[PDB]
Amino acid sequence: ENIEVHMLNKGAEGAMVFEPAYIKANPGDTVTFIPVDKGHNVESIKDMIPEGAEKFKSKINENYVLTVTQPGAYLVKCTPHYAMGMIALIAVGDSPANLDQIVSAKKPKIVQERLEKVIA
Ligand SMILES: [Co+2]
Repeated sequence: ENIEVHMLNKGAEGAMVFEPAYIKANPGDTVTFIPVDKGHNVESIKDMIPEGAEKFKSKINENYVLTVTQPGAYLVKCTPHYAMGMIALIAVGDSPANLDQIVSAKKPKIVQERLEKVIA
């Protein structure tokens, strides 16, 4: 199945957001990232995707379709706005093995706050 995500300058959680910022998926699903506002992209964060998953980075302002294969958690960022909190968490399958690791990993404060919200 397909899950659509909007990339926005402003949304419910404040400035520079993915909506939704929590995406539940299964292997073989697609996540479609739509640049509703300009100035955004999607990029996998180093050491915060499952072992065996391929790294990815879209171009600024492109519609990007991600196919997810490996189970686990994926933290993705908008490259220009990572420091402003623009992230999403994709959970593929049940009980992602690397979720606690991602929560503990070094990242900007605003990112950590937003991440803890989405998990909660
Ligand atoms: Co952005």
